[PDB]
Amino acid sequence: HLRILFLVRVEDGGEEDFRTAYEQIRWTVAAADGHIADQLCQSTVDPHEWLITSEWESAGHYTAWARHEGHRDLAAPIVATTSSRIHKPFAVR
Amino acid sequence: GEHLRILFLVRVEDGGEEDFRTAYEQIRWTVAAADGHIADQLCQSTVDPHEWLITSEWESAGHYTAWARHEGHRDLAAPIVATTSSRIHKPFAVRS
Repeated sequence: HLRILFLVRVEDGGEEDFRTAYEQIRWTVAAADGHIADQLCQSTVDPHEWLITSEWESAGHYTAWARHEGHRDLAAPIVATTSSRIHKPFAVR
Repeated sequence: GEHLRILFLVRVEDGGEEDFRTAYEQIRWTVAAADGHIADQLCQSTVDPHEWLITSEWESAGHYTAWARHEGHRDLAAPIVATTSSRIHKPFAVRS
């Protein structure tokens, strides 16, 4: 299994639009072959730091989803609502 | 009301994986019946093999805090502390 950490920074007042951006992504991964779970989280220490994390049957299932059409209006709102974006892949042990 | 997701991002030096995997099991034992503890997961970076992730989910931040603020708990990150060269503990509230 693959666990993705998508770590971002959201600027003041950006919660509403960032959450909407997450929900639109969530819509498309709920239907994705091999999607196991995903969550949107906010740091309890620095409220600017947020996490989108998901779990997949394999890295190949994630890549299939990422390589699907329509992500133009999925990535654009993420860029517009975040000031920093880090992607970290992990294998579940 | 919102669940808490903890990210424990650690680095394990060459030769240390076996003792680290033992430490992960010997913290699962200590939270196995902790009020509000939901689940734990162990992950390893597929980019840098030295980077590992322990992630845990709790019913609420207050549940996790009551388990942490109790006295016999700092003798427990210590096996993780004693098997890793650096550590970063990041707690998150689950928003959706």
